[PDB]
Amino acid sequence: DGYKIVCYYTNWSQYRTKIGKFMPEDIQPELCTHIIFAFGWLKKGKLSSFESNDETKDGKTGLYDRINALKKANPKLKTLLAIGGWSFGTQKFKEMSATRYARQTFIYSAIPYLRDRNFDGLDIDWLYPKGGDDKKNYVLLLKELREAFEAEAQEVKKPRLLLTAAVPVGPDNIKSGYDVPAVASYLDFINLMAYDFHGKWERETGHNAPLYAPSSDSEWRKQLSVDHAAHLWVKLGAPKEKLIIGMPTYGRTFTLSNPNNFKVNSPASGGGKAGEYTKESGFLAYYEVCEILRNGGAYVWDDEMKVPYAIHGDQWVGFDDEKSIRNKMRWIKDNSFGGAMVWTVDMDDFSGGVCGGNVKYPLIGAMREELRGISRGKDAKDVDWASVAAS
Ligand SMILES: CC(=O)N[C@@H]1[C@@H](O)[C@H](O[C@@H]2O[C@H](CO)[C@@H](O[C@@H]3O[C@H](CO)[C@@H](O[C@@H]4O[C@H](CO)[C@@H](O[C@@H]5O[C@H](CO)[C@@H](O[C@@H]6O[C@H](CO)[C@@H](O)[C@H](O)[C@H]6NC(C)=O)[C@H](O)[C@H]5NC(C)=O)[C@H](O)[C@H]4NC(C)=O)[C@H](O)[C@H]3NC(C)=O)[C@H](O)[C@H]2NC(C)=O)[C@@H](CO)O[C@H]1O
Repeated sequence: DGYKIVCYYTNWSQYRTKIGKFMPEDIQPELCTHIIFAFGWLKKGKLSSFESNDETKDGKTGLYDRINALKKANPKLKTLLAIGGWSFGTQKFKEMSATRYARQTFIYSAIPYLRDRNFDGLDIDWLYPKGGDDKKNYVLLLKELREAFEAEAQEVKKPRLLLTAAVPVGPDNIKSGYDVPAVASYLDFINLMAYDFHGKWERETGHNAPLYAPSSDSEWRKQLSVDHAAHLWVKLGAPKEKLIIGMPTYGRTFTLSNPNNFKVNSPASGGGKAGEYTKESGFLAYYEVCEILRNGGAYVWDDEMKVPYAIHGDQWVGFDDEKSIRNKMRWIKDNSFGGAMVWTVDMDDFSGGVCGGNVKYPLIGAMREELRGISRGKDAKDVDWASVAAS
């Protein structure tokens, strides 16, 4: 194939208002190599629909089909259905993976659920397995998924269902839940969630996803970087080419205790203000940060972490822009990784009119440029935030 651009689509972006309202049709069919639908759900231990909107029933197409319709314009595109995520909790996953009967019950529900809806594979987003029991059962679930997927592919003579998983970057989390060598052997590839290294759960300011940890940081702290985390999965037994490194189209926000101290690892009095469209304190969509910059926000590039943050009053945002991204893509190329994962496709300037470069998908578009050599076309150019906004 080459390098992968795996984009996560979220079915709750449909509920956003004005510039943030996102429908599947807002995805260019050749933007990504894989689209992962977030999320499916679990019910009675079986793969089920999150809510009716995703399913098509009344002769009105649901979100599943509206997504998978993208494969008509681009046959080479692959779609997966992801189950889990944060809001899903762990308890249901523990119970599903507990016994072989519990697992197989899930597995044999999943395969027809996926085929009947024209999905090409399955993404397991259990956050996270924890303890020695989960560590074993997590592996068992992946193994038995792989086995069955394989068997089915041969019986029905179709290309095999893909099996993937989103996995964490917190060293603690990893050690405690993931038999990495085996976990990787059964997955087709690995979505490394190289983000949420820092957030409103901390009394300090920190970047959502630095490539390298600052000098300001503590040595134990220094472990928190996209570079350390990724190399840590290779060290534990993961194949380089199965690692798809996560890239955030969102930023984690803070409120400065004192707006005069706006440097990274400054004291913060809690999370930053909610975005107007995302409506959740502690983060903003990249297009929501563009608005801040284009309305008096100051921009700062941290040449240590190779990522930027922005400030407006006592509001502090760590994010990724085209400069931050590209540098990362080169990093991927350099370390020979599988490609890029993107959380999310719906929080990039998908419309083209917000950040101001008049280019749809400036970020993921730049990932596809660097990794797969496909121009954003025309004369589109990175917005040069430095000059554009105050310091
Ligand atoms: C005690 C202490 O100090 N502990 C520290 C420890 O916490 C630190 O470690 C860090 O911890 C934090 C939280 O404790 C971790 O944060 C979680 O990180 C995971 C990834 O590992 C995130 O999950 C994936 O990433 C995306 C991005 O967040 C997730 O997207 C979220 O998904 C949820 C639901 O799935 C969305 O909820 C939706 O909210 C909207 C808005 O209101 C609502 O309308 C929707 O209805 C609702 N969803 C539904 C289904 O209804 C949420 O919006 C979205 N976030 C977005 C879009 O920005 C997604 O779940 C995961 N992706 C895939 C793929 O599965 C998780 O979100 C995140 N949680 C929180 C609360 O932040 C962090 O990962 C962890 N990092 C590290 C490095 O450890 C450590 C380090 O400082 O120190 C300890 O001391």
